[PDB]
Parts: sequence; structure tokens; C-alpha cells
Amino acid sequence: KIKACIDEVTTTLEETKFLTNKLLLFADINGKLYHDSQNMLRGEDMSFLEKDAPYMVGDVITSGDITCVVIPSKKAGGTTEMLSRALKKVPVDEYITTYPGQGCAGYTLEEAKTALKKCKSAFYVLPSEILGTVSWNLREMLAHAEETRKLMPICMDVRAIMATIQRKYKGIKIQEGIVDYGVRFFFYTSKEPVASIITKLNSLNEPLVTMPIGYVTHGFNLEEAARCMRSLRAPAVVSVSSPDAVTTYNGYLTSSS
Amino acid sequence: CIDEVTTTLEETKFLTNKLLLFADINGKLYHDSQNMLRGEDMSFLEKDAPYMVGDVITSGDITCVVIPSKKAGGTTEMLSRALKKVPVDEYITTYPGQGCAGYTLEEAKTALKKCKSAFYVLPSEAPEILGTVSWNLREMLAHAEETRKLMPICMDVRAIMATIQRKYKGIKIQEGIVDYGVRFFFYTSKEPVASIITKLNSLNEPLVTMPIGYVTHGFNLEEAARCMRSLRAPAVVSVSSPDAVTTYNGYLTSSS
Repeated sequence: KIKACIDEVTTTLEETKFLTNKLLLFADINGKLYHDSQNMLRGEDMSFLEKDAPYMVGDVITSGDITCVVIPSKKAGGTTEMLSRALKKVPVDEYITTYPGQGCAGYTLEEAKTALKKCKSAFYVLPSEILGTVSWNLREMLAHAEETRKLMPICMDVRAIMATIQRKYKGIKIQEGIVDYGVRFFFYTSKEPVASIITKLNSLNEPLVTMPIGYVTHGFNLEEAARCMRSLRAPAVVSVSSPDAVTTYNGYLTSSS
Repeated sequence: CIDEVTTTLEETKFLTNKLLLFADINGKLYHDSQNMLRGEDMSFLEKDAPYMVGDVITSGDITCVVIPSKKAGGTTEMLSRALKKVPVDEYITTYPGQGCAGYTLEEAKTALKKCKSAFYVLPSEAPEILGTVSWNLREMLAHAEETRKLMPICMDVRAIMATIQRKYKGIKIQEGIVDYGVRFFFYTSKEPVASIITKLNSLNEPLVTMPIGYVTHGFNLEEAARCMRSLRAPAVVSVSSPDAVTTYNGYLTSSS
């Protein structure tokens, strides 16, 4: 059940803390917390969560007032029914939590809400850059990346883009990952899932100039590409098709699923 | 649009000639689409690989569409959009994206119904001849040791590992094949079900196993059964109680 959303308007954190001290965190099979659950921590010792890893979906781990549940991953085939069932394994109580299974190709906000509402526990739910969206063509993007020395993610499987690159940067040895030849490229495939490309770029944590990842290449429309791009944390200049798409994209990026 | 058929492929070919096959990014066909072939030259499908979701490839009367994979995050909306790229016509086809952790029958039906093309839908591979038993671990191990059958086991189930290590003292537990008293096939809860199923289908040998993914990967019995339809290697499958045998067989024999 969802007792309240902690929007700071209607409900506040310090006031909810009178009701319960218990937190419900969401983890993956590897014992790694979902980003929203990680942002709920304030220097608590989370070492205990790796002491018993790897986990099975539905595994419940408790240390003091922190409870962690191992949830199914949507980007690996997990359904809403599987999500609700992993939540039913949590001992019935009052918890401060977030929407489970957010973001790139993860569960939608409505699916996360449903799973929390279906649960028998009472939940106090905490809620889950625009300045970077441009409308530059490939030429303009390449010129920017060569001048700034920024990393430029590029889908290796877009034939028209590869021909342009090979003609502009003659003798380029195209290979997966980092290729520093005129421009510092980051070559990725349409085979590698978007969430995986995003994790690799988030890890590399450096300035990027890119198109919205997965748009067309991985079967995403603009909205779906934007929703996945929310999970990109590395500083990025993001180029959309037309100037008309800039506002559209910003709208999808700024919304709630 | 749709006309679900009780009749065979060779029989349906009297109605129309065009086939709609479903492929992945690598240009490899989905199992149901591969079973629709009768020695046709499929080399052309590799000539232009890798593909993007939505790519349409035609040679003669065979049309292939690159569909999104549900077991990799694909949605129904993505599936319907890839299908809208297929030229409007009459096709003999199957339900797209069937398989383990693939799209459900209702999601596949919806995507085909959303499409403007007219379909003659051949049934999926699913079902009398069943080896569903209700054996406990000890019984399963005794059977595997005497028959020398391969016994898939989830390495991350602590209680199962303790039993194994106590029965087969000195066992060096490692991923994959470990031949020590029983020929085990150790897998992780990290590896997806469809991937374990593919590895076992490839090894193609007699198995004695519990329904793959049940509990370990978050599946309830119904979901584990639905994934088990994709298992083709000969298998003895053990469920909890004798009461679960019929329940499981029901889920295995059913539609979705």
C-alpha cells in the first residue's frame, strides 16, 4: 500500500520518521542497490549486503532498520507480476522507500506504483540536464568534438555515419570502445543494450557529445531514448534531429515516465 | 487481420505463399520462424547483417522483420512499431517473440492485430508424452547417478549445495559440467533462464531437472513452465508435491 508520497508539500521526511525508522531498499542479483535506494543512504554501513551475495530474486536482507529486497530486472525480462511477488516477501510493516526498478529499460513509474500498492506493507514513497540539448548535424558534432577533445559516442552499425567518419578521418581503425583518431570516439553496437552503454559511459565519467542513445539504433522512438538518457550522469551535449525536436525531447526528459 | 489456424504449414500454403519470419539483431531467426522453413536458401539474411530493430528483409516470398527482444528489455509498443514496418499483405506466420522470457501470446496477438496485414497464424511449439515427476533432491540424485543423465542445478541455492557437498564429499563446485558421482550442470541465478535453456538445448542430452528459473530467477511455477516449453532436450522434470504435477502439466500444455 502507498500511504503517502513524500513530496515535501503534503508530506515531509522528518515528519514520516515519527511513524517508522525502517527503510526498504531495492537491490539487484549482484547486491548492488538501485540508484534511488542509494540516494536514500546517509553514511550507513552497507558492507553486509555484499557479505551474502550473489542473491536470488526475492531475497530479503536486513541490518538494523534497513531492509533490502532483491527485485527482478525488467531489462533482463522481469515482469510486473514478478516485481509484485518479490515485494510480497518483505515482512509486513511501515517503510520509507522509493519506486522500485527505475530507470533505463527498467520498470515504468506506473508499474512500480502498482507493485507497491499491491504490497501488504505501508509505504512512504520518496520521489525519483535541459541546458545540454542542441540540434547539430554530424558535421557540427564532429567539429565540436575535435575542438573540445570530448568523447563522442557513435553507433558502429549506422552505415551512413561510418562512411562519413572513414572519409573524414582516413585510415581510421574502427573497433568497439575508445578509438582516438582525430576525434575521441566511443564506438558501440546495436547488439549491446542501451542500459549497458549508459553504464559504461557513466563509469567513464567524462564530457560527451552524443545523439540520444538507442534512438532508432536500438528500436527506441524519441520518447524512449529520452527516458533512458535520464540515467546518463556524465556531462553531455545531446544532439537531436531538428530544432523542433529540442523542446519535444526536453519535455520527455523532464516528465515522469 | 488475424485468423488463428488449426491446420499445418504445407496445408496453409494452398491459401497463400508469403511467409513472415521473425529475426533478431544478429539475423538469426526465432525458433517458431525457423520451423516454418523447408530447405529455403537463407544466406541472404546474413548478407546484410547486423540489423536494427524494424529492418525488413525480403527474398522471394519470404519476408523477415527484425523484432525487439523482451528478454533484453523490449516492450509491446516497440514490438508493434517493428511490425508496422512490414508491407501490408497476406502472410502465413507465427506469434512473434515467443520463447523463454519472450513476449506473451496476448502481447504477440496484440502486435499482429495492431498490424494492417492479414495473417494465417500457425500454432507455437508447446505440447500427452510428459516426464513430469515429483521427486525430492535425494530421489533426483539417485536417478541421475544410476542413469548417468545430466542434472542441471542452480549453484546459488545454498541448501541444495550443502546436500550435494555432503553426499559427494570432495566435490569441486564450478560453473558448467562437473562429473563427480552425478554429471551435474551448475548454473547461476545471474545467467538468464533463456540462456541456460539455449545451453541445454545445444548440449542435447537427457536431463533430470527442476523447472528452470522457478524461485531462482523469480519465476512462479506457471512462468517456469512457460519457459520450459522452449526446452527441447529430453528431460525428466521434478516439481514439489504430486499435487503440483497436474498443475504444472496444465501450465505447460496451455496457450500463453
